[PDB]
Amino acid sequence: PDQFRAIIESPEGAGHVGYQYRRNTGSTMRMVSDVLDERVSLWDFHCDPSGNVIQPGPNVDSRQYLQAAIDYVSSNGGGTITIPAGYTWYLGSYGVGGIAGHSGIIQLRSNVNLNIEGRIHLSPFFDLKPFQVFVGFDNGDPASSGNLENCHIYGHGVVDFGGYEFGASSQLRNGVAFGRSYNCSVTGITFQNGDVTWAITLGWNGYGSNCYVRKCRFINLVNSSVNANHSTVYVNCPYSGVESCYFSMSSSFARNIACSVALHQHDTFYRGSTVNGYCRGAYVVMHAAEAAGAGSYAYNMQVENNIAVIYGQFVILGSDVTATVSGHLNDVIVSGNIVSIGERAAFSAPFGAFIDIGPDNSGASNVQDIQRVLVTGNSFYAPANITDSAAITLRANLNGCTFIANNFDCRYMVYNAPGTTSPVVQNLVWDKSNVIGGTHANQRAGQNLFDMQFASVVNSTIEVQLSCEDLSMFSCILFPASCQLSYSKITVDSAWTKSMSNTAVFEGNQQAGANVYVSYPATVNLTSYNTQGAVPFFSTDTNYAWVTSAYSLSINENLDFSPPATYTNKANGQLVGVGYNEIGGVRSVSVRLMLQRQV
Amino acid sequence: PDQFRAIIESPEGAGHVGYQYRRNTGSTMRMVSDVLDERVSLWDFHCDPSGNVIQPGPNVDSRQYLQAAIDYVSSNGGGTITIPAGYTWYLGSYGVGGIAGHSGIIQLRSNVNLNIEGRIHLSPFFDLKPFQVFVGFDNGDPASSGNLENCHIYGHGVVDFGGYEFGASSQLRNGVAFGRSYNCSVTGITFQNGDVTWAITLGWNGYGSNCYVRKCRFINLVNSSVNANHSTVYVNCPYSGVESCYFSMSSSFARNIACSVALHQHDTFYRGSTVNGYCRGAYVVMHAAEAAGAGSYAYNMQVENNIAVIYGQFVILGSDVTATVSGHLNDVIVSGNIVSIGERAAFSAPFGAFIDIGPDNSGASNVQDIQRVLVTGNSFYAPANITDSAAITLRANLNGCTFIANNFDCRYMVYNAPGTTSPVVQNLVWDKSNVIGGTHANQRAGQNLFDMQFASVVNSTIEVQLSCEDLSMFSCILFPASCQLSYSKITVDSAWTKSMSNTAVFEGNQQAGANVYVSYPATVNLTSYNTQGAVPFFSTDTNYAWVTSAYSLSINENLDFSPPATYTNKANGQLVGVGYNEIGGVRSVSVRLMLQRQV
Amino acid sequence: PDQFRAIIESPEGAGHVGYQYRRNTGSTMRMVSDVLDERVSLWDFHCDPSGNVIQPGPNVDSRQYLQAAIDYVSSNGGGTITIPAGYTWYLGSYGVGGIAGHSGIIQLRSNVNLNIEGRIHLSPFFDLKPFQVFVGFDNGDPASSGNLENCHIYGHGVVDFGGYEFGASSQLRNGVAFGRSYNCSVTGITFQNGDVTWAITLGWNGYGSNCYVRKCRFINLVNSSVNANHSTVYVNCPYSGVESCYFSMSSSFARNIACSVALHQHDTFYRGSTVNGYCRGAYVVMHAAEAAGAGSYAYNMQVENNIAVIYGQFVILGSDVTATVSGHLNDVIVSGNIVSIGERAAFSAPFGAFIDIGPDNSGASNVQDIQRVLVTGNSFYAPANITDSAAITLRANLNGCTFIANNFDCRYMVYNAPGTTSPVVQNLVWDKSNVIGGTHANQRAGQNLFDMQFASVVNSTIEVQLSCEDLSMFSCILFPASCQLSYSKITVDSAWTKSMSNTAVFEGNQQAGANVYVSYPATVNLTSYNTQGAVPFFSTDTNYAWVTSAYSLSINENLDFSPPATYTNKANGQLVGVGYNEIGGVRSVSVRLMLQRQV
Ligand SMILES: CC(=O)N[C@@H]1[C@@H](O[C@H]2O[C@H](CO)[C@H](O[C@H]3O[C@H](CO[C@@H]4O[C@@H](C)[C@H](O)[C@@H](O)[C@H]4O)[C@@H](O)[C@H](O)[C@H]3O)[C@H](O[C@@H]3O[C@H](CO)[C@@H](O)[C@H](O)[C@H]3NC(C)=O)[C@H]2O)[C@H](O)[C@@H](CO)O[C@@H]1O
Ligand SMILES: CC(=O)N[C@@H]1[C@@H](O[C@H]2O[C@H](CO)[C@H](O[C@H]3O[C@H](CO[C@@H]4O[C@@H](C)[C@H](O)[C@@H](O)[C@H]4O)[C@@H](O)[C@H](O)[C@H]3O)[C@H](O[C@@H]3O[C@H](CO)[C@@H](O)[C@H](O)[C@H]3NC(C)=O)[C@H]2O)[C@H](O)[C@@H](CO)O[C@@H]1O
Ligand SMILES: CC(=O)N[C@@H]1[C@@H](O[C@H]2O[C@H](CO)[C@H](O[C@H]3O[C@H](CO[C@@H]4O[C@@H](C)[C@H](O)[C@@H](O)[C@H]4O)[C@@H](O)[C@H](O)[C@H]3O)[C@H](O[C@@H]3O[C@H](CO)[C@@H](O)[C@H](O)[C@H]3NC(C)=O)[C@H]2O)[C@H](O)[C@@H](CO)O[C@@H]1O
Ligand code: NA
Ligand code: NA
Ligand code: NA
Ligand code: NA
Ligand code: NA
Ligand code: NA
Ligand code: NA
Ligand code: NA
Ligand code: NA
Repeated sequence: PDQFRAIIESPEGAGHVGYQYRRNTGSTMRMVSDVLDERVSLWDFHCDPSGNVIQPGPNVDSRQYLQAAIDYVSSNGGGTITIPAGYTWYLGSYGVGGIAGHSGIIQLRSNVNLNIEGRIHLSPFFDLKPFQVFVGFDNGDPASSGNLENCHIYGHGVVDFGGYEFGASSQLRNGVAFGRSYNCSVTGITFQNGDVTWAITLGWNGYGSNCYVRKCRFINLVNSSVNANHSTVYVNCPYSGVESCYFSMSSSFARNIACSVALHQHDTFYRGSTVNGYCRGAYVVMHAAEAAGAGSYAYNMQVENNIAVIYGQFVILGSDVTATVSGHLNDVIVSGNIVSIGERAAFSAPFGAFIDIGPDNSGASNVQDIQRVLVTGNSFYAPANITDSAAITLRANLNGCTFIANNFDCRYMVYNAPGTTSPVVQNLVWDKSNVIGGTHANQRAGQNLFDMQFASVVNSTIEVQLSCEDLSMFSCILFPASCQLSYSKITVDSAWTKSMSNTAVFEGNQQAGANVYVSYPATVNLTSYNTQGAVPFFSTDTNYAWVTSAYSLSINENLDFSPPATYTNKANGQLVGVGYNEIGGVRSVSVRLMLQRQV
Repeated sequence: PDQFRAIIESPEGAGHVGYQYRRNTGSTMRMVSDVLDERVSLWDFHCDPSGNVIQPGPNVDSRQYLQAAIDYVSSNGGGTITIPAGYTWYLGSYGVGGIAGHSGIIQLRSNVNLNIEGRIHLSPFFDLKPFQVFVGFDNGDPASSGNLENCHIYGHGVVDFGGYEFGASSQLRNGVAFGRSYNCSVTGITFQNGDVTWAITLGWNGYGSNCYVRKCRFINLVNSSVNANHSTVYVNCPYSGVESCYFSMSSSFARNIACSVALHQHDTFYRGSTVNGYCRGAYVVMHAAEAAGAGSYAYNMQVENNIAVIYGQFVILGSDVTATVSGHLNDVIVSGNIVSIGERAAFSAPFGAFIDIGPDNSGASNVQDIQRVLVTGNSFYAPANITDSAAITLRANLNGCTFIANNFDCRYMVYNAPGTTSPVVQNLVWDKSNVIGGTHANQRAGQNLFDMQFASVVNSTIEVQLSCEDLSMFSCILFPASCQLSYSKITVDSAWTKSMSNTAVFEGNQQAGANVYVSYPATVNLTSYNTQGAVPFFSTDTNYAWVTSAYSLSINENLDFSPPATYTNKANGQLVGVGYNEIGGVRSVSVRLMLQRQV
Repeated sequence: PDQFRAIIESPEGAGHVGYQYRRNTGSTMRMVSDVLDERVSLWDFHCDPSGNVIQPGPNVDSRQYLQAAIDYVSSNGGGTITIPAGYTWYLGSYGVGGIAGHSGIIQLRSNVNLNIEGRIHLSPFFDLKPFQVFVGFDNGDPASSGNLENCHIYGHGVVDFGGYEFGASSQLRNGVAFGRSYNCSVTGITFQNGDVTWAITLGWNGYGSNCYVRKCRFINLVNSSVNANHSTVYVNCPYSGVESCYFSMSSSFARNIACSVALHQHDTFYRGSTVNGYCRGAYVVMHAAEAAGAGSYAYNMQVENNIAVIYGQFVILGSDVTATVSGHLNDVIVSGNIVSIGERAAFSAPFGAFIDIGPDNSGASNVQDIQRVLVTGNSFYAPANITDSAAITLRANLNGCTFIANNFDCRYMVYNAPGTTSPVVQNLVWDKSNVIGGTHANQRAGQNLFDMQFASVVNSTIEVQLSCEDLSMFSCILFPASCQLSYSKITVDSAWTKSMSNTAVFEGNQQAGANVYVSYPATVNLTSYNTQGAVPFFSTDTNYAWVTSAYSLSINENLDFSPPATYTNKANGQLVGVGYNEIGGVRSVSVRLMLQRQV
């Protein structure tokens, strides 16, 4: 009797109230508390020392309560803790132990999922300070850290970084660091209102597997001139990636420092996402410094079906070395992306590009080992005023990259700044199916469409096809004398080129090379002998010693004679062909020819 | 004592039964009611005025109860209401207030999600009437409406529209109208058994952001001749889209009126979906009338990796104007789609096409501003009998569209009906890597494969490559005299063309234009002079004044002489070349030549 | 009083404790048990005959309890049963009734979902025995089976097959067989640690619709030499597919027997997945034996945007016949995939290929009807030592396949073993935009890059373009005399071919065919007449009767004369052209020419 009322009102009371599911006589005879025990929320730990629930709010630090919840569920082999809807849960202090070395707030634990339906907000304790909100490392030294496995963060909720600026450029800030992370994911969450280094990082220097970010939103996560660098997701473990996410920034500083994604280990991907307001789209890089967990090669790298408005470069490739490890990047695919450089002044942000072959972080351009890249079926656009826009900026050594069936509408097709680096280039393949747009027609005074500012080019193919005129350009393709060129194929289709003074330019006469295969239009003056009948025409200039055949691209306005349709050369570098004089006389004509060498 | 039993049996009783999670002494001391209060379902509001639960069913109108649930959860800052499995919840009356102007049933509210696990069915009250089942507007005038934010509808449940036909063509019917919608989504739901205008609409005239439809099914949603028009999803806000959905119709009327998706604002996408039984795949359109919320430009438009069997056109492009706004469409990508026209009689449904450049809703063809479109890596097929099948129907002004590396197997490649509209065409690029299939070989009597029925063509490229013979076709490409052609490149590869009478046809001799670059095969009769030795051959006809070079595509069956391998022209329009007479005599030959102009 | 305490402690007690949601006076007056009844878990059925809960574990067989749960929820129109986190639930006996014919453990039922958050593990009762863990058939004969509808398995949980090997090769093992399955799915689950035939199968011989596998992981599911054959997912119903899954194997035996996916009915897809350690990627096949439910045609088949490291073939196409049904495969797309053959010895696994046109299961190569396939925008790589690597192994009759804008870097481009099958080939299209990599340069002694070991080839296109030299290869393309060739286009671009002895080889002189269109480089010796002036040069050999024109690909080192730029032929099979002797004399030269026929 008295026993009973007291029991019922006690914390043990629910364990004395019987329950059987749907009154089914074959079901377990349970107590109410057993069924309530099948789920868990923050409210089950958000209490004072006497067990009284505490309401969250700006003046309550929820950190210790959420940790206690995580720790406890961990102790039972895992489960999912709900962070309730209709409330904002503030975090107001650093965590302790292994995550202190990472400016950690909350420590994640294996098999313990968080279903965030409400909002998590940082309190002003964190203003001008570093922080990493959720950390999966269990040791201040990641090398001595245990793993995080089977940890999923998901829901319709929000992580809000409080708007606080960085205090010093050297500080780091993160949303979720999974650590040495295996089968972990973030799904559905909005990260917003911050000045951070990363929102999410996956893995640690190759350690980890099967980590993903899906259907998340990242909004306004750079806000200050102090922020040194930002990559919204960093993928540092294999068999991991980003899909169907939304990234947006409005800060000016984001246009110069912020990237959406870094893919830094093999078998990783970035797909189906939309980006606006960022400097960069994705890094695809093998850092030798990060090669411990999964080898020294980044391969099976996929960037596909994204939409981007960026201010700098869409995809940036790299590889580098340490004293004892060499990083390699190969087997990459970039496909189906629709990208534009946003409205901006020329040179007002980092040099606009669809692909950038960038130097290492110390600026070295002679360490890279990048090859077997396929860039196909993408579109790129930059507004006509943006002088600093290229399909590819090729600024460090390149061991191969293949372009097929893209549509590039920008200032340059291939570019590298003269004076600067002199890359060694092998296996650069630009197929004829790359369509060159006309937005920048008439803007190219002084400029070469393909500006080949390299140390050397080998085993390469550039097949130039225009789709409209641009008589402002100096040349379609130019090689400076300092660039060696061998075992290559270089062609300029004649369409829309009849009025161009220069089409292809070889400043060191490199097209004469034994295994250079070239064709391009040129104007040539010829003079014939006076013989009636079949009669030779010869070029007045003697700079065609390399030419294997030429043919006419001009009509013949004459009745009494015709120049040759086709020409060979002579040892003195003249062209020669056999035309026809109906009546005799020395002829003199100026004709547009297709010059060919070994093609 | 008496107090206590009564309390326990009262509605407050659960608030007197103590609970502490898993008997953990560090957990909150709560009451059973607190834990039950962490979730909510329709059953918590589906009661009579005395609080007694009401069972749902065909004779119960669940609308007021579901609204009360929504309203209440809204009052606490949101949450997710479950619509329970194992029941069908019928709706049987219109809602009241702001949604009445939209024939609204239920009003959605911000942060209030619906987890539909059971079924929602419309009662016959709605037969022959308009309706919009869930509405996110809060005002009858959308312009005066507040926003809907953070509203997600998801689950394994079903919205069933009762099979009822439309009462009048002018009526509108919708499943979910999110309104001025920000971070809202539908995931997992089946919409079925109706005659509706749309299943889901996202945004309002550019207002909204981050709205998505994912893994939903839309089955049999047009059923009558009354239905004026149908678009299963309409995307009217930016940074939004449709992915991994399934659309199917079985009605004949669907084959003539129904589209799966309309993408009508920037940064929107349609991906990874399967469509069957529809007239159309997707509209990609900027209506000037819809430009208020997000500007007058639709850009970053993506249709990718879909599978479709349709009866009309797969992708339809458009832009139009109002008295004060002009709509523009640019930066579109259409890629990876596999599409076919379903089995049907020729002309039995709207003209079959992979891409359609359509006029505005009033039929105007001189208002459009469509450019920077990339169509790449798609397949298209129509059965051999379907005369009305084209890769592109180009029926209104076009400012650019690029085709690369597609496989088109239908009746026409480029088409527009003669007599009808006369589009102004710029920057139409058909790369040589488009593979033209052979299904319609032998069906093309009287027909031009590329039928260029335009006012004019400029800055365009058509590179024709056959992969099999079709000697039934009148020509590979024809330009009527009314079509101007300038600054263009038009080529017909010779393969499978040796027996064609006409390859390329320029009915106004437009290929003579100063900046027209063309090549195609032709048969030419020549006659030589009688001279032994090097000897000229000249064409008998004088219609080659435009030709810059030609070369032989025929073997020489003669021993005693050979015609020229290559030819130029003469001012009188003859071709001329130098052959060789081993023995003298006037020769007369008929030879297949590749005619070239400026290429 | 005494009544009351006893009631409260009874299993009916929760039904006597009142509850009203959030104390809202407008909410339903319910009892605690009603709210608890909104959810259900295994714990509600995992009890002994007296209703006492039983803890799971290795010595407890949970099968009967889970079945009872399923059966009961089925009886109420469905719902979702949770399999709780933090526990491993072992299965230790076969089920009974309709699923016994399928070695069934658990029987799935319509509208009854499983949310697996914990782990399901097979007990050693199943060692060396067949089993199918979840079965949706309700009859031992699938033909007499009812349907399974609206059944979803999802969660962060795990199905673990216990590591047990197969007992005999003839046994079958499966994870989830949905049966005649309509709107069923598996999402999020890890399947691991087994030796099984399939992890998941969808549909039955065409019966079923809208079945999907998404975000699942399949890890180490083949482990023994006994395992006859493995396909991780088998898709045997239309409008179904696999997306965003992860497949990995470590067994040697997997490298020879295991495929990730079989797509075997129309409108099916495989996308966005990562594969490692498998022999094969996907089968795309129409078995006549499986044509009952959805017709005899597999069409709208999509393999897109996958990443794979395999040891055999990536995509395998097929179709076959029975006494009364003929299977057809058409309208396929393979796009955006990045694939490599993993490190292995030559010939150590089945012949490496990106695409394989395979014979039927009995080895027949003359039954297939495969056409309208598009292979575009993929990358493929095999290490240089793997002799048995091809872009396409074409081993059975082919009615069409189109390749555009791929990047293939392996030993062969087109291959079939000589001696073996002699396929009939139609409509094989290899566009010039396929980039041929250089990894295998110098490895090709004795080998033809395109080895055309067929009965016949018709309506085909091979446009060979090299991007680097490989002087080790015997030829770029070879046709044996036994292969007929007609109505085809075969071209070898000259770049990187100047030093090749053979470019294209027609061992039966098939290039002479009336409708064969060919061009390739050759070296030709010529001798002139002694005449000063315009002078003929003629070839010394007489094997050019088929040549329509040739032109020089060599420079002219002479001052006193030049050979012809262009050549025709003569009836005796000599080439002839008109050059120029500045001074007279018989000349003799050896020149590299582009030989052309009808192009
Ligand atoms: C913002 C960004 O990612 N930018 C990349 C650039 O990345 C390099 O520079 C960034 C600058 O923020 C990182 O370097 C900073 O952080 C590392 C790591 O922090 C330490 O280790 C982590 C595990 C721990 O939690 C922290 O408390 C720190 O102790 C510092 O070592 C370094 O001094 C500092 O400048 C980035 O480092 C990588 O970060 C990822 C994600 O957290 C880790 O998984 C890696 O271990 C770590 N790498 C290294 C080498 O330490 C630098 O790699 C790229 O180099 C460039 C090419 O893609 O693109 C962007 O600019
Ligand atoms: C079915 C379809 O979408 N077809 C498109 C076509 O769309 C135009 O025609 C359809 C015909 O159904 C729509 O026009 C009808 O509906 C509008 C909107 O209804 C009113 O406003 C909404 C907000 C409110 O809830 C309703 O109660 C109404 O008050 C009517 O104004 C119009 O008279 C009527 O014919 C479609 O209108 C658009 O609908 C979307 C989705 O609901 C709204 O977000 C837009 O505001 C509204 N646009 C306009 C201009 O009002 C018409 O745009 C396309 O034009 C064509 C090209 O893609 O393809 C299909 O045929
Ligand atoms: C592993 C794999 O799928 N390999 C494919 C290959 O498939 C053929 O061979 C496999 C070998 O395992 C299957 O054949 C075996 O299984 C069938 C089906 O089992 C019976 O029916 C099912 C419904 C029931 O549950 C079981 O108890 C059995 O009664 C046996 O009939 C056959 O004797 C046995 O060798 C595969 O059969 C298909 O399996 C799918 C998935 O379960 C079913 O939906 C189909 O009905 C069944 N097909 C047939 C014809 O019975 C065989 O098709 C492919 O042929 C090949 C080309 O893609 O690739 C792989 O090698
Ligand atoms: Na640190
Ligand atoms: Na490549
Ligand atoms: Na140099
Ligand atoms: Na209205
Ligand atoms: Na374009
Ligand atoms: Na005109
Ligand atoms: Na069986
Ligand atoms: Na094809
Ligand atoms: Na033969």
